[PDB]
Amino acid sequence: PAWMPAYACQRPTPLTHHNTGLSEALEILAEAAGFEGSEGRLLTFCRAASVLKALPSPVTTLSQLQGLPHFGEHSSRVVQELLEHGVCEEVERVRRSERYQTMKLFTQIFGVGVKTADRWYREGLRTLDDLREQPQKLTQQQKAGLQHHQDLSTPVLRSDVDALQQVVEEAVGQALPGATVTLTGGFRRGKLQGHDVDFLITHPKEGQEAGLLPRVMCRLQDQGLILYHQHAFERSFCIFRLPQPGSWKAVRVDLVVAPVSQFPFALLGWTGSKLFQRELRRFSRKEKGLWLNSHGLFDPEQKTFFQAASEEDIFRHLGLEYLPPEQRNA
DNA sequence: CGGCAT
DNA sequence: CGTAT
DNA sequence: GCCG
Ligand SMILES: [Cl-]
Ligand SMILES: [Mg+2]
Ligand SMILES: [Mg+2]
Ligand code: NA
Repeated sequence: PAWMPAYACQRPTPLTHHNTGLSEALEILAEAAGFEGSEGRLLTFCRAASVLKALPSPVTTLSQLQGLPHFGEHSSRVVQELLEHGVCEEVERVRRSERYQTMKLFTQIFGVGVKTADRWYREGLRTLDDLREQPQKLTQQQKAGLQHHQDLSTPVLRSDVDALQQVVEEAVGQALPGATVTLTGGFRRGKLQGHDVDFLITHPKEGQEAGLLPRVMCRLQDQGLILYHQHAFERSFCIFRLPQPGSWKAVRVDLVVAPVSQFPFALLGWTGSKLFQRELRRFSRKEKGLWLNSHGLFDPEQKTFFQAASEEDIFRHLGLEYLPPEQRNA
């Protein structure tokens, strides 16, 4: 064989695709590689999983892997075992291991990453109750993640997104007339559920947005909508108290402010997927010699920033065919 | 051999 | 270290 | 783990 470019940003990856079983197995090995501190192996297994999501048809025979980027001996053997037996011994040993299950449990807590989870694992901790019994080990961010863990493990749905966008738009409009709110993240790519809601805030007049996020946060906090926040800043990783009929649930919400000159770059970065953006930035630097992030696209020879009005402008400047958000699900 | 996004 | 995609 |  199939047509397959080597970078995920060069090919469409739709929301609904084939080979979910094969990709899920490779993503288990990627996660486990991360848990052992091998970010390179994580990245290869993620890239190989992503290739399968971009294929036109189900992989049913090993020969369909011929020539595909990021498939070598190890990834091919995993697929071969799945095709020949319906299960991969390595994947089953990993996913049934105490180490994997505990690291997954701990790293899923807001405020805990691999290095913290591994330190706790090496100290003999295994359950969330173990962490509660030792609160001296916890940052304030981790305490919030642990307190609200049950709600934060519940998928966020589109009905939640619509309610949250309304309250964020109200606070933003009270904080700065003319400011706008754009849904980004997975929901902009067409996902039906998520672990959080991501919003990008700007104003059409450059500079007006300076100092906006503390004003938005204060207005949300005064409506009783904020369970946790990190506190001059431009990103806020919040836990909202989202009203529900007769009750409420905690929801993770990310808010990001950008000046309008940077909006297309911030929109592109925060729409994702994570792998899509890593691959796009790798492409930009390695193939074009340009440095990309959510603030801009920098030419380090001329020492200039590319002025973009749209995501389409950024793709075109990089020599890439434009992909809409729903084809960025790498 | 070292990179692997910013 | 953690967080965003 | 794969590849530039
Ligand atoms: Cl979905
Ligand atoms: Mg999200
Ligand atoms: Mg987010
Ligand atoms: Na975490």
